[PDB]
Amino acid sequence: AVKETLQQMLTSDQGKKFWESALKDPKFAESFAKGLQAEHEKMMRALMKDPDYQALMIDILKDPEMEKAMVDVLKSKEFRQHLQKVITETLNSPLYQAKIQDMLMKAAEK
Amino acid sequence: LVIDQKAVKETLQQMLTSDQGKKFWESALKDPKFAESFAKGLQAEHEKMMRALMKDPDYQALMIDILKDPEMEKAMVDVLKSKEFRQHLQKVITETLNSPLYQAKIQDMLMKAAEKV
Amino acid sequence: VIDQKAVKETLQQMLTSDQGKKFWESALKDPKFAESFAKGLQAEHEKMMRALMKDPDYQALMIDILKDPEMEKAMVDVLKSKEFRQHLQKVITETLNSPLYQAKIQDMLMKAA
Repeated sequence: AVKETLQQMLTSDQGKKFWESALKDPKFAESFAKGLQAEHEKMMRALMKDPDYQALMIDILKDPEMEKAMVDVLKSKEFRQHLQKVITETLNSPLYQAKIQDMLMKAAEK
Repeated sequence: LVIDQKAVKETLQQMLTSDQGKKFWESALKDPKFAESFAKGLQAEHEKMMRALMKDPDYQALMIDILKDPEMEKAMVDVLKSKEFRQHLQKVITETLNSPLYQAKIQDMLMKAAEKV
Repeated sequence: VIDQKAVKETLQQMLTSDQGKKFWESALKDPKFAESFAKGLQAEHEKMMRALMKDPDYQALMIDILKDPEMEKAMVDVLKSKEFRQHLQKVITETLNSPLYQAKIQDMLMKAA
């Protein structure tokens, strides 16, 4: 008897419309989430190693907010030493210094 | 209601907690509107999970691996070469060339170019 | 049996029980069930991750991650790439060929005369 009623209540588009309503109540949803939590966490860790999920995360990480956070680290005082180092190396190349010399000869020429 | 409290709990311990329950969820979640509703109800707890994972050093280490992907290296390279970042790069380059060391080297290089020219 | 209040309250008790947890443990071991769960929830998961990046509390965590020694090293290694070194030569050349700098160079020349 009871198997009949709950059959047309939690099984097809009925159940599909039933869960939609029950989960609008955040206490029901909290209890639903609680039973799933451990397994949801395990899956979210596991997906970090899957290439299709990595492609989603890579997309997310190119968001303007992450680009801004990256640019702030790059522009930080702590990171300035690293930028100076490659600038110093670039200027200290004898090949590059030859090009600077060419330009200084052209300025002295005029 | 004792006899019918038993029927309901036993029914739903079979319905939504065995083979039957599993099949329902597997189809419904392919419907992108029911998945929206479902994620919506669960959004609060999902946010808690993702925030907590970002504080977890094991999870952080996995995120670092993805940030080190060649695709993210390419993204960073583009940022470094952007017209935006160019102005900061110019400031660092300008402060270097303007330093007394480089001012001296350039003045020295320049007197050579003039001593030959 | 009021389809709502009553049963909802029963199923609510069952959803945080150990048998509820055992349902999710067993369901999510079936790869097809896991795939449908993951791909089904994907759109909203993305929205959650992008939205969270707009929160200063969460920005602090991503900043902590980017300042990790391993990330610092990766970022420095990118600075050292041929490609970045070539960009950097170009920016230096443009700054040296600048009217500002060309003018100091001519100020150095006359000053030596």
